[PDB]
Amino acid sequence: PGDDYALIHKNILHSEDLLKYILETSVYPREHEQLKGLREVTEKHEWSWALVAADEGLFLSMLLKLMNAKRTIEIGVYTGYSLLTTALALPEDGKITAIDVNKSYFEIGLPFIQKAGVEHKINFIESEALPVLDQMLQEMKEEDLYDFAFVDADKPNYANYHERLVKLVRVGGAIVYDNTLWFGTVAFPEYPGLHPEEEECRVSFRNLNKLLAADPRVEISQVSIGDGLTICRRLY
Amino acid sequence: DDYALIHKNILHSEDLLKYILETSVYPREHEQLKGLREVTEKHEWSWALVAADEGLFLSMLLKLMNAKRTIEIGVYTGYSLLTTALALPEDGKITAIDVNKSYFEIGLPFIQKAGVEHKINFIESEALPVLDQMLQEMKEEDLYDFAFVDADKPNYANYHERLVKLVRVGGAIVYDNTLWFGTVAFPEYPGLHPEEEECRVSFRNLNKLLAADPRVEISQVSIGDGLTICRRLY
Ligand SMILES: Nc1ncnc2c1ncn2[C@@H]1O[C@H](CSCC[C@H](N)C(=O)O)[C@@H](O)[C@H]1O
Ligand SMILES: Nc1ncnc2c1ncn2[C@@H]1O[C@H](CSCC[C@H](N)C(=O)O)[C@@H](O)[C@H]1O
Ligand SMILES: O=Cc1ccc(O)c(O)c1
Ligand SMILES: [Mg+2]
Ligand SMILES: [Mg+2]
Repeated sequence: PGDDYALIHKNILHSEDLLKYILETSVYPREHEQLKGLREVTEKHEWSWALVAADEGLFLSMLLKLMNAKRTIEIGVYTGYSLLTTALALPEDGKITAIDVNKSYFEIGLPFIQKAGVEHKINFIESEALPVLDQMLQEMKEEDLYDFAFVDADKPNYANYHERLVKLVRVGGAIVYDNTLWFGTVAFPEYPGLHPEEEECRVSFRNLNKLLAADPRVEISQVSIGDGLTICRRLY
Repeated sequence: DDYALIHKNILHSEDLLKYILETSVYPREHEQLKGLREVTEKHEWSWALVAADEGLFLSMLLKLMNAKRTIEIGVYTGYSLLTTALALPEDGKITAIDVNKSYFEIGLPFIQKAGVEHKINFIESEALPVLDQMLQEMKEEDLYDFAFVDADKPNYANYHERLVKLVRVGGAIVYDNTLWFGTVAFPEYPGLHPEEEECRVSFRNLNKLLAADPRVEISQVSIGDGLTICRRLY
């Protein structure tokens, strides 16, 4: 027991005009027609602010092709914007493992994924990600390690996902954690006016960011795009 | 000191940027990069220095694409160049171009102490004639994997025409300062230095050009002063 959240309308850029400039100039003209349709129906959804930023989407797509990723895993699908972004970026024989507790969210965006003709690349698993990742390491052979991992699910579990993913991602592969700036609230020891769960995610991200910055197993780079993201490259 | 944008940033608070640098940048910054950054921040043109969080991002992009052969346009004291040389493998080679060697020799002691001076071939010249003669001598086997453009902003579109033939297919061209301190979001911006206003107009034109260029895919990233990654399609 015991719209409720304060971090929906706050962004990390100085100006609403600047963010709208990037979207109107650099994103929307380059957005796939099915990504546009998926984003538009998601914007009407009850959890629409969890939708990944559209400029962050194009950045993830650029990362995937520049590193020639072929096998990826996504944790946190929602309506599937970043998933469809990933699928459109990979080669036609690319494969994605998509994990989410709620497949009903996934089926909101699946028609757009189907019309985009990339559903065949996606293996959706309806479950909590942690048992799926633990079952993977039992069956994970080094020849089939993932090239790329996008983490965008339950925020407080990121550090737990990290311990599994640096063994499920190949050496030199990338793990991308979304929301590592958490609307800017991570820059302060305390932040008043937060919903209890928004406060836990703030504390969890402040701990995760120090963890990733000290983890010798990876090289990192925190990027102030969207709600922030941290790119991790496995060293060993 | 007569420029109106030196104290502007694109993030909403100085505290957020400071948090990123102290949490996720400085503990990962090479000792010679910190030394080069600290002596550059007292130079008279210190606001041209690339942001440290952006440098760590360029290094991540180089390693993820396994770049071997890159070119840098706009060296200054060599923070991005040293960042690039430290990211490339031992046999990596960089072509670094800058009209001013006086700036490069400030960072050269740090580059040598890092042990990566052998990767760098510095050319003191205007970049445009260097690129044009490269088009005359280049063989397809010698194409660059990665290009970082950070020099005179009004010439970015001219550099683009050369670079989409000098970087390999699937290679990356990254343009710095494409958000230009937030000024590009506005058709008119008051009180800018004449050179600052020239770059706002030039960047507003460059951003629409790149976004409509079928030769490349793009991603404009709101890091530092904004950068645009370009991936060559053909
Ligand atoms: N423990 C868990 N395991 C797997 N998924 C979870 C989870 N807890 C929450 N999630 C899911 O993570 C998602 C976060 S929203 C993710 C946004 C999406 N990647 C996009 O591109 O827009 C939600 O759909 C939620 O259902
Ligand atoms: N036409 C031109 N051709 C080549 N270099 C030029 C140029 N016009 C200006 N430059 C150089 O481009 C540099 C831009 S400052 C670049 C910053 C640097 N990349 C860093 O990491 O900090 C200046 O040093 C300037 O000397
Ligand atoms: O659940 C709230 C939420 C808000 C923003 C996000 O980016 C996200 O992944 C989740
Ligand atoms: Mg997210
Ligand atoms: Mg610059």
